[PDB]
Amino acid sequence: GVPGQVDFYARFSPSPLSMKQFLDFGSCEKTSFMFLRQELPVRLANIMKEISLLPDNLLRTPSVQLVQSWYIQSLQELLDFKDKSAEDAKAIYDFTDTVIRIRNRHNDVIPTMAQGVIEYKESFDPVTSQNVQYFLDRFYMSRISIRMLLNQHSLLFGHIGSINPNCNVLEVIKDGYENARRLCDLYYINSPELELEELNAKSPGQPIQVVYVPSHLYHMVFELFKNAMRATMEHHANRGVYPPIQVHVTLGNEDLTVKMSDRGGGVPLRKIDRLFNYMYSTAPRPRVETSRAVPLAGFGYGLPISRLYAQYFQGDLKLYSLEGYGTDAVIYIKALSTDSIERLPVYNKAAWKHYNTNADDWCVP
Amino acid sequence: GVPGQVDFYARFSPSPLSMKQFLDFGSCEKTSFMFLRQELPVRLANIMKEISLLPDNLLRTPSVQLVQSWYIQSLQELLDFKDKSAEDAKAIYDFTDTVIRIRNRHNDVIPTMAQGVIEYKESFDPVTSQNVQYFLDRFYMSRISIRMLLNQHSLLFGHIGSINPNCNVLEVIKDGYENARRLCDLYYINSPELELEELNAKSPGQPIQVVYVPSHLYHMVFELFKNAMRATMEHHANRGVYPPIQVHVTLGNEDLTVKMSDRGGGVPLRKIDRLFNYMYSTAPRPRVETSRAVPLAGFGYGLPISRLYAQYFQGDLKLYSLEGYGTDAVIYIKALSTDSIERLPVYNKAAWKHYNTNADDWCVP
Ligand SMILES: [K+]
Ligand SMILES: [K+]
Repeated sequence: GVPGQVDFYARFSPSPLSMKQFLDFGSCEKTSFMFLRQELPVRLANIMKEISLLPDNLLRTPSVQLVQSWYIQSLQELLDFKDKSAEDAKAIYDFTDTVIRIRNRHNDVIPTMAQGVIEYKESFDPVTSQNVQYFLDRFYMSRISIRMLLNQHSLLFGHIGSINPNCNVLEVIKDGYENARRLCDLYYINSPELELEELNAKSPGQPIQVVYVPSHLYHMVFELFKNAMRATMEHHANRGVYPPIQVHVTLGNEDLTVKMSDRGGGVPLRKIDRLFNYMYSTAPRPRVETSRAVPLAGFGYGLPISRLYAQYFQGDLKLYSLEGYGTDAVIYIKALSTDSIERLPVYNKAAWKHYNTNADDWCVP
Repeated sequence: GVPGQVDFYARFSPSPLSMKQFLDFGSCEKTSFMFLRQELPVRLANIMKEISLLPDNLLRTPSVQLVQSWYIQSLQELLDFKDKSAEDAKAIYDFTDTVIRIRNRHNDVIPTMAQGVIEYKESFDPVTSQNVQYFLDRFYMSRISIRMLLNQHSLLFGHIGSINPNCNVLEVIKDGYENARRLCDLYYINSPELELEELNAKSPGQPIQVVYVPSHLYHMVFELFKNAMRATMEHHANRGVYPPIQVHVTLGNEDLTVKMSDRGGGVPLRKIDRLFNYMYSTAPRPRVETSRAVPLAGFGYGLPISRLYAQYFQGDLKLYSLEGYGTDAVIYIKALSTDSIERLPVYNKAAWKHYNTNADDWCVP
């Protein structure tokens, strides 16, 4: 029934698009329909197979069950169009209406899945916890890709969709800074200043722009600023003098890089990857019923999701920290829209084996 | 015959020692004998199995054949002692003489193996080239461990051996700098200055010392200085004004970190790992018959081997670069001798499968 549909579409591989293709298209509703009536079921079905491989106590949570029920409903609604005619205009219109409805239904997928993990952790493992980390990177990257497709179609047929062909990088950074700073001031009653430096090596003294999704770049920098500010305010709390956060932006031949440096006291190498681990960073949401300021770290996986945003278009986000001193966080983005290609998970025997496999070739410490 | 001996000892796992154990021992010749007459054959045999799995055209090179013949001879010499009595003093003395002879025989193992790779590359693949990278990290880490054991026994029975319980970090750094600078001046007729900063967070204003092998730390910093200087001199060659190399040393609760920052123009993320790839960085040795200065990059795998030295005692060495601007290289060393444990490769079914195995669970870009 539903298993059959899921199995049919999960056999296919998702088809990644480049940023250039997203843009080239946006700057024909029927062409989009033709692509999406296959691609959306494919992307939904591939990730739904891995939802089914979760630890039973996680899968059974009401939050995960709800997310799964959304996916099942959206899959079914999309599959109503497989036999319809590209040339029948109502079919087109209802596809567009169905894209909008799904987009709304799935609006809160990220925090709902995160609440699922809280419910799991709250009520109940180190073995299957590797399975949880593997799944959530893939589930959230999948969701980022699905949301991209839904946003493009909805914006175009309901700036090129959500893509800005001339994204002003330093402007987005300063927006990130100001909104993070506001939260810092609310929690710590003080905040570090920003020192911002740029180098357009590609062509010196010219504005730094790239083809990008500004909200993706904003999410990354806003989350890193929160992380930098927290460490700085907690580290220097005794002194009452707070070193600024230093941001250096470089546009190279191939890489746009954003380095964010703080003097927040750092983290030893053994622990620093914890910032990207879902289970370690799984914390209950603050209660609504308080006027007490919201902390700069906690619920909602800002950092692991920031890194997924960077990697989604073949970029990356790396942290390195000097324990006792401070931390540098580096966002790497492809300078060229032709190098910016969707990074998409696929369900197959290799994915399955990852849930179902585990002496090493190095000695144990 | 020889296969039998190798197979017997390769069944065992090497036994990693902590820096504390190396030191605790050094600060009884018979105890060392008891340990080493088993451990050295074990370490030799485990790596000899992987030499046999090399691509045939690499294994067949005269350099690899020579290295392999050294290992076979040393294994045989060590195995002459298995039945001898810990209490018979000649047995002890000849073991010590045999340790010294092997140490000398194996003095040039690193460049001889590297010449093997030149011969292979010179005379003849992308598939087996992953096998080459896997092998050489393991072979060279193995060799680092074998040399450590031989040095300790030879120094003690022929500073605690080669270990300095109070290694003066900034002193070693400045030695590294001055020797790199000398080579820079010879090649580029100019060199960047050093700006050195330290923070003993653990106890402020006190000298930074750790229990360490100073020659290991020297190798790492000297190689990184060469790398930083090359990039700086090539990048700013038109300007004729050379930004200094900035070194920040931090001692934290757990990590000693050495950050080395240059303004050498950086490398895009796609390419930066090439600096650790044996096949990419395999270049013919300069000829002896010239007075022309030796380049700061080239033969002998300074960088991948520096990283092995860091990882050998549970540290690490990482590079991150901002393309168009410059690069930070970070050495991480365990501050505590009890956390400093040998990282040793072991031959078993998992190692073998690595030579003999290769759809992905992510989409192809
Ligand atoms: K599939
Ligand atoms: K073994």
